[PDB]
Amino acid sequence: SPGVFRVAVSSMISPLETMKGYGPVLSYIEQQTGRKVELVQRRTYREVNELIRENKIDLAFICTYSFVEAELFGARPVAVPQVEGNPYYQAVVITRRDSGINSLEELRNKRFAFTDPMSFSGHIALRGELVKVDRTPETFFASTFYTYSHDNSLRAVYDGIVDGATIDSLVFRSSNILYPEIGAALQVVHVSPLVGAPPVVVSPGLSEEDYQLIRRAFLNMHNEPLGKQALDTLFIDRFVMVNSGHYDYIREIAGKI
Repeated sequence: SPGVFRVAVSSMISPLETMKGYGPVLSYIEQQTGRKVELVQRRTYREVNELIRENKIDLAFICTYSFVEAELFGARPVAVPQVEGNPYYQAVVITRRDSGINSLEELRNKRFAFTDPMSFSGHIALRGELVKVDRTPETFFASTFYTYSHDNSLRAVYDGIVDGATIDSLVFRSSNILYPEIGAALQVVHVSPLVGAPPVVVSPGLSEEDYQLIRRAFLNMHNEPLGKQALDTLFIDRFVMVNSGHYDYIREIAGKI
């Protein structure tokens, strides 16, 4: 009798390994709710946000900028991940060490990779920064491309297809371990201000009781056997309460457009 519980995620973070990564947390949500869980994947964060707006899903793992837009149509924050190292989050701008392009400023009239249009670390951080010099990516760079992948943006800089890219600090860190030939060739030439971890949200339609039940389940996940397995599989220490202030920098550059 309980209705299906739908969880939306981006298909482009871990191609071919998304159900592999999320499977245990979907099983945890089934244990805590008694509802069958369906994983809903989309290539773009615009598509995921429209599913949230239309109440076509219950819960979504969205990126930070997606969250700023989603809150304005009544998406409610559940919790934020705390990752091993209890890290901080920023956009890093990367070039090749051998490019002779040693600053964000020197990428004027150069080729640049973004990820998703609705990504902070993959797009909006750079668009926001360029307002300071009365420019947009289109009027600052020779050309831009949306790769829809932090890893593919990284690869495009490595292969000399673009001169620079903006990507997630955590993805750069993780990629430098996995791919050391690529790591060795790349340099961070600019870092953005710090912002909060990407929040988990529920759709505006979900009941107050369902919201409270799911929030409790996330905030208590690290104390449950199935929850610990879910956290280990996503390489997350635990989920903690959202601090709205952590996204105020994103809200401010969003307003300057």
